[PDB]
Amino acid sequence: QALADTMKMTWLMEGSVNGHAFTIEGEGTGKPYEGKQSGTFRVTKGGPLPFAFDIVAPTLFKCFMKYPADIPDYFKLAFPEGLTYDRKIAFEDGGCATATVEMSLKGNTLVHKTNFQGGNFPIDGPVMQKRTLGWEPTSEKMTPCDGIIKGDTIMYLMVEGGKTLKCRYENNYRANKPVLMPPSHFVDLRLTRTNLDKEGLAFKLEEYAVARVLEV
Amino acid sequence: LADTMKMTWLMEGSVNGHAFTIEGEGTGKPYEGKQSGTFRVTKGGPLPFAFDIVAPTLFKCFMKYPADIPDYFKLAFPEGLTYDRKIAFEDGGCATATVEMSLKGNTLVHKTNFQGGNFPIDGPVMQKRTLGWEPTSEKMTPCDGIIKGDTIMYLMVEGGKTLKCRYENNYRANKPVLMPPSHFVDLRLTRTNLDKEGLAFKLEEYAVARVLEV
Repeated sequence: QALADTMKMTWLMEGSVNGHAFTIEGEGTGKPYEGKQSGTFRVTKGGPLPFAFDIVAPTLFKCFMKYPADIPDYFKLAFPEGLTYDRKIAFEDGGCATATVEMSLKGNTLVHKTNFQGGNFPIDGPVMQKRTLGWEPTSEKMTPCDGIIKGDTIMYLMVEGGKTLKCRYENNYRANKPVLMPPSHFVDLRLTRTNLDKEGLAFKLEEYAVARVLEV
Repeated sequence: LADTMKMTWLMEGSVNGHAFTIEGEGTGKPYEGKQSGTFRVTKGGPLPFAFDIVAPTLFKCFMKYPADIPDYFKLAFPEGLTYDRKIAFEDGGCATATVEMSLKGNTLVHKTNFQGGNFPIDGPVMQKRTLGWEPTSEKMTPCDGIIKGDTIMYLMVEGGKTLKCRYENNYRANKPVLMPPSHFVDLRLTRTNLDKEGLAFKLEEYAVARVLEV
């Protein structure tokens, strides 16, 4: 196994949203084969953020998924060499972002590095007014194509006052020269945000993700 | 709805300025989530575009639901349900459709107006190089008495290629009904050609609901 039953992780995310630069650093622990992970994050530059931390939380780790033995796990098979992915994030109100993530392995630690560029968020929208309340669970479609996995998801961001904001993710997960691909499948996931202060400089995230094929 | 129902379809529209009409008749088992129909292009045929782009718009009351999840689409009957749909292909082809589903005796009546445009002249849709839709799962999200349907579906293309499509659906029951929680509906839609000219087709679908266990 390139990945052990328990792994440590680190995150470094740099970017800008509506021209506001920021840096987030994190450390965590996860169980790759159980599909569980958690981490503690700090906004080390540009905090308190003028935008909802929720917009970067799903971009803060695809090798943490529970797969049945009869479905190849592209994200773990990518290790030890690692995986890089690009991501398009599009909200229904015109807010958008593009991110590039590199996942690498250093001993017992999985290293996650991201550059996140966001723009066109409405000034009075829930993201810039920080009126969000975490993401509703959803299912990511995983479609193999030309040695990459295309991830496609519709995810709703919860908003204060019983409202929601729809978001579409288009992900392209690229391992180096893969020779085994899974069939098309889905990965169900729940991402929970825990605030660690009142100011918005520290957060904890937890995720559970599990793969399945449709029975149709 | 009875265990077995008859259905009729009337779809009128235009794609890249080309007008067409499709009529169909079929039978299904609403509670088993199974349906099939035979379709004929009665005006504007042979179509200059792939029949596959209208096939997912040709019937939400045919879904297998477990007893502990309310079935919005069946609870909408006998009053019926109307929905709007946005269809967006990754190459810029797009369509908007409005579907009215009604009940008249033992027959479910499906009426659609489908407007499509901006399909690339050399793309798989206008070159009729498609091979049916890959199965997928539709997200169903209740919102103020309606169900928002959201799906990413891949259309198979000759030569081992695909064309991604996004559907954004708004299902509106004609009378308020008990609402389900957010869930997904897995489905497989199969097309079978009934002729060589492209005037007749058979479609079949199996759809089954699931709540996530996360």
